[PDB]
Amino acid sequence: MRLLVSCVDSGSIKEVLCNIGTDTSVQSALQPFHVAPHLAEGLKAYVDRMWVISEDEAILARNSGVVELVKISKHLKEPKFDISEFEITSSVSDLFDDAKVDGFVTLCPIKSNNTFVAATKSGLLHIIKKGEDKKLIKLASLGLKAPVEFLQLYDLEDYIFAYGGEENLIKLVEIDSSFQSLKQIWEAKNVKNDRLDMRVPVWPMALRFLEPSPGKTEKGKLNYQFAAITRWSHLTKYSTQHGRKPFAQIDLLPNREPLSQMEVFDAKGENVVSSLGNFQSETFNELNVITTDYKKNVFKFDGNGRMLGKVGRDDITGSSTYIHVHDGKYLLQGGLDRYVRIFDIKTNKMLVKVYVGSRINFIVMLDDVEIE
Repeated sequence: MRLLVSCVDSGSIKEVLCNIGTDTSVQSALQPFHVAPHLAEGLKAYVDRMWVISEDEAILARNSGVVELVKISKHLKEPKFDISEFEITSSVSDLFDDAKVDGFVTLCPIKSNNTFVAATKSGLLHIIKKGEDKKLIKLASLGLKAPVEFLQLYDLEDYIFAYGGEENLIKLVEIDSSFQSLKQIWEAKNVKNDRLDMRVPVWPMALRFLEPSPGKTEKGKLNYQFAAITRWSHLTKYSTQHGRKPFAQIDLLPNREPLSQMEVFDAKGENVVSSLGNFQSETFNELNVITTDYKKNVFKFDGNGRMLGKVGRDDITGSSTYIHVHDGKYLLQGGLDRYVRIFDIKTNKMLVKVYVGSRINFIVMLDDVEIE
């Protein structure tokens, strides 16, 4: 299989080529065929996010406040296989507002489009297009309420997106197709005080949409369903037909153990999500998510908050900075302990473990082809 790993320590991207069963910590196991650095820009400009447009092209968003267009080419290496080369063809810069530490939380297509969104923690929503001259051009920079932990586009209809942050209630926003204007259409409410009559803090960290609620729907209310993971160990479930308060807020771990990330998954490894990771279902009872704490654990929960078991419990020793469910059956994992890992979703089995010599914050799987 072919992976790209964002190595923050060198501000670079490494291509990793290895077969299933690879484990660089066990010398008797399979070892990688190829690891090489690319586009090293230093700790001052490490990659925040990537999005692969095709096998020939990708787009990067760097912690220097720069979005780059990348051309990917293949070369025969001189056990036969090709290796990649990367050339930056266009870029857009000064996309941060540290004065309002900034970073890119979202980098994904808006919809034939050539148009992408790039959202910052400082509450900037940049719209960037690959024009006919094949150059990147910024179409707009819309302002949101800071701070922003996440921005999730809605791509499941049966443009709309949700965003939120520290003491920044979840908001649904409608943006015009000109990208020059947006309108807030919904804001969540906090839940009641707890058993000790104390205010429940608000800190949504990640959100995934579900399909609209079924049955007959009331006029005057939207019909959007979504679930969110909070920084206070909550699983919050929303249905706008019910109201602005969540219809359920569930404590996932004791003592409000902080959490980040939310990856939808099916227990048998089926691909049940949209291109942006939204759950293609209308029932919360089928929802399962993967999340991480700031210690070393990777947790799996069902829609009711039951812990379904940990991933790499005995192998992961550092905080899992990045997780991603790829095409239903793969879990990409990388974090502070500097090993890039691939797990099987259904069997929970670790398929790949490769030391990359740097902290990891993003991984993409270009293909899963075995090399022979």
